[PDB]
Amino acid sequence: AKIIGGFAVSHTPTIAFAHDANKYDDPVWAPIFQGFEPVKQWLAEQKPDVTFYVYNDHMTSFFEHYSHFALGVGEEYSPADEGGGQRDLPPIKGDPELAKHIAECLVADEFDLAYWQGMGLDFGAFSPLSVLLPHEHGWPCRIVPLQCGVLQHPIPKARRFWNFGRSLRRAIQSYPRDIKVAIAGTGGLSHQVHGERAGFNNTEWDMEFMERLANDPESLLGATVTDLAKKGGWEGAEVVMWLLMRGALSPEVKTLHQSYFLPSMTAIATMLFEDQGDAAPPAESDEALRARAKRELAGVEEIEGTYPFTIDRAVKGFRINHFLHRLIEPDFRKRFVEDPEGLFAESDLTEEEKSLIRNRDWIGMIHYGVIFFMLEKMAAVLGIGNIDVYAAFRGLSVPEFQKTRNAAI
Amino acid sequence: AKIIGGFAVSHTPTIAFAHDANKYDDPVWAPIFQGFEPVKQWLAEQKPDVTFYVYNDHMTSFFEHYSHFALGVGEEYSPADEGGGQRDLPPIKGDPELAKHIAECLVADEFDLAYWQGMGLDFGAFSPLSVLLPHEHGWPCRIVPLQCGVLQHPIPKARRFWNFGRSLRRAIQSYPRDIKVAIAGTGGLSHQVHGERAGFNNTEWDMEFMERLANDPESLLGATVTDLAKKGGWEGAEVVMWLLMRGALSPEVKTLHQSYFLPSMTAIATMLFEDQGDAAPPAESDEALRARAKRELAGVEEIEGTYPFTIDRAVKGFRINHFLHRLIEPDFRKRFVEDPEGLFAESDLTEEEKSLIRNRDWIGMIHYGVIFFMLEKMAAVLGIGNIDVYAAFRGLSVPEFQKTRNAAITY
Ligand SMILES: O=C(O)c1cc(O)c(O)c(O)c1
Ligand SMILES: O=C(O)c1cc(O)c(O)c(O)c1
Ligand SMILES: [Fe+2]
Ligand SMILES: [Fe+2]
Repeated sequence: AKIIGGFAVSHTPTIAFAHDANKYDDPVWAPIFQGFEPVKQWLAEQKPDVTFYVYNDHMTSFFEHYSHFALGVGEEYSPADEGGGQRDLPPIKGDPELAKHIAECLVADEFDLAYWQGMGLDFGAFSPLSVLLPHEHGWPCRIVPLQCGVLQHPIPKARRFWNFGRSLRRAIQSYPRDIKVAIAGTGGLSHQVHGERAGFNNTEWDMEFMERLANDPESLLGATVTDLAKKGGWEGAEVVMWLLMRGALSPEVKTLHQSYFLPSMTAIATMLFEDQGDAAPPAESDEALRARAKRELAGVEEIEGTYPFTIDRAVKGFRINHFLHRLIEPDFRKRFVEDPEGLFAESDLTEEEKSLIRNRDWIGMIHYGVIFFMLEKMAAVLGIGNIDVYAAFRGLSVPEFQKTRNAAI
Repeated sequence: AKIIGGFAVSHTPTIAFAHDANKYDDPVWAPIFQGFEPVKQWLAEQKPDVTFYVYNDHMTSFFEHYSHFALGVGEEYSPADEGGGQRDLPPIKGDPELAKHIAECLVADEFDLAYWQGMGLDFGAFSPLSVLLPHEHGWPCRIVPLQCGVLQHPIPKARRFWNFGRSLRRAIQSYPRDIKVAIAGTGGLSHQVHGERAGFNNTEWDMEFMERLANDPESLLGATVTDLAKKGGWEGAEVVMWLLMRGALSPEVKTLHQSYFLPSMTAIATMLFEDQGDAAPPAESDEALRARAKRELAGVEEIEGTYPFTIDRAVKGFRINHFLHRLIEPDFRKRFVEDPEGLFAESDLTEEEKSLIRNRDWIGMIHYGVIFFMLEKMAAVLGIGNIDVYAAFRGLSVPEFQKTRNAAITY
């Protein structure tokens, strides 16, 4: 519930490559890693419990279904295979409870979201995190990733990215736990990596952008995609993600550190911001925002025999739901019927999860967090009509359930 | 550019079952199919060019990544395998041009979207569509699907679905083409298909909801998920999709038809709404809306050597982007290096597309509609540094291009 501050850093994959190759005293790379140092120190000293991490996926985990604001709600994240195998880094833990609270708040404020679990984080995340945080066996903090669809136009306007951050601030502050949260905005600065214009940079615009983001961020909010692409290059226009992070910080921040280097394609820049707290009370109190974020499902627990599929339940039921979802694949479902045990022994299912499936325990799976539409698939594959499932839910014989209907179908 | 009207219809998979199992003379189902006939007849007579189709996917094509408003921008859609194999139905054609226009207007109005291509439509689409439209060889109209994330809470508020509809109305009207567009809201009405409460229905609420939706829809906009699940069953609360559709129509509509049947788990309902056009001119003219939708990329064409990855480009490059995306799979990329010609023959790639990859024609791929991030994967798989790709883009040798860099470095 306390925002300690925020940081901005480029996420170009070269940072990771330079790290993995130990170019720490290379004449080109030495002052660059030195640029990351104050951010690295601040993080080790401040010890945030969670980093809210704003990034974009580079057509790896997001392609055929490509969303604007994709909130990671899952228990943990591994490095994505980008075509060269997964980087050797430990998984980083997520925060389902914080992510759900944020989703509730952001939807109440009429932002439209996507929710995701299980997919890998590409270089947009693990390039800068691997240089910012020590990771021998695990990571020093949890993450809540926000993957932003900045690559397929139209994308949200600059002012929308900013307004998301403003609502995000209130969301994090109203979270009823005494934790410390840092916000990260990544990508940028100037660059262009496609077409005959590949290699464009604008150091002059970069410095201006940094200054304005720090000290007058509102003056950036009228910039169009054309403006940002003209000034910073096509891919450099991803800096709207910095705006989102900056919007989540206090209107006035202190700049603890800032650096800038351009050795090759991308302006590798870093900024560190110390949150100053609120200069005045927010328009709506923490207690009031909490009540408002809960109003949609207020009193839902008074509906008996009902198990609303909320984010917490989706996380709880994720392994078993993911498993049953695979029944839409011809080979998997053939195996489910002929050799279920061989399929179980290969899975990551708990013994209890296997047991629920083997027993065809319909109501138990619902209690546990399986969504009905996965059971529907399971029933179909096993030759079991939906009527059987409903009868089990109700504790009735098939005919006695059928009696509650107007016609037996 | 002309909204002729809209229909509301249940999407329960049981409609497809009865249809496929040929049940038009069965005593239970015959009257039900007769309930669909006024909507079927109106579609056949009115001949919309496109139906804007509002539905939800039932954890089939949308699961690990689950979005609120998922707009289908692609060229065609096939039935999804839902665990029983693909229903035997032909592909239905999309409308990428109208989809792109709609996206531009909606983002300008600050709705946050998802774009998708190539994935199957589950029963949410093909159940009612198969009874409403003839399809033995092909479909009579195009579709623009909008898959709504109604299953994983928090979901957008009722008023948000309605405001989406209001903005969608203007988006379709301002589309500079002389076409007829029908709007479909699907799902509902009362039902609950999970838990000890499974089997719940509420016919009185169903009728009142429909009457209010037809004649006073703004009286519904303060309904919470709890209100809607209490009155209509947990899954019955998806009727916010009906609201979105209703939001897209004239403030006054003529309700040509209403039917209602409850044989089993789901209140099977139909409504046909004739659009009454606009009583007064819109708050913002069509001309002004077109310009505002275009103002984010206004003047981007002045930027040389640049190829904005817009929806039209994402559609054009879809097959080749999708192919090169698969390089993230260990088995596919080993095959790419070891037997590319074999991989090509099994693919759906046109010869133009295969040739581009075969020649490692980097700039030609960018011109074609391949996004750089797919070429980055291809380069890496073949052991080529990004530096060679960039030099190829600039029409320079590696050494020549390196000179433009402050430091000539390796990666
Ligand atoms: O090859 C590079 O320097 C490079 C590759 C990327 O994918 C990227 O996003 C970037 O900013 C730079
Ligand atoms: O077995 C059923 O009647 C059934 C199954 C579904 O997946 C569904 O959405 C529905 O409204 C009814
Ligand atoms: Fe990026
Ligand atoms: Fe549905």
